[PDB]
Amino acid sequence: GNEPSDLLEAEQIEKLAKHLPPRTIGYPWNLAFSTSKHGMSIKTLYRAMQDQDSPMLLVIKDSDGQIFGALASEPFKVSEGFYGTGETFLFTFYPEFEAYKWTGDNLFFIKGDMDSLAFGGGSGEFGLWLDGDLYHGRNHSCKTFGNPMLSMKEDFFVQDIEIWSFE
Repeated sequence: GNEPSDLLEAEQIEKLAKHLPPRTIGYPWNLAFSTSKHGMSIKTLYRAMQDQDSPMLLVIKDSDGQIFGALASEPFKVSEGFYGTGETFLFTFYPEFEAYKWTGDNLFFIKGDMDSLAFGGGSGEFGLWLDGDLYHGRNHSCKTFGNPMLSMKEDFFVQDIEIWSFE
């Protein structure tokens, strides 16, 4: 619903808001899914994405308290191959806020299966990856977004996730 974040501070919201797609102008943030409210199975996440028509802002707070994530061009789904468009981007607040937009290098934006959700593929590590219990994650530099590692180390553990929609 239209409700506060439990993860993001006011100034963090404002930095994210400045990067949201023009198509979201005029829409309030809606909490579409949170691990706190809804649980940690990826199947629950995919269920929450059914029947939605909005880009989705995935916000991860890791066990070190760091915040990073992705703006996905469409609702998360299970896919045979990659999906999404160059509206998709990665972001981090560590060591300071920065959004990593599509670089034009490749089209491997988002990939979903029952065991994982990932961003920025094509060769080597994904830019951002989460397991099917929304608990173990990985992140790495990738060509799709031209990001460095988002968090402190390659592996992270999720403390909380929120997904925000805008329709």
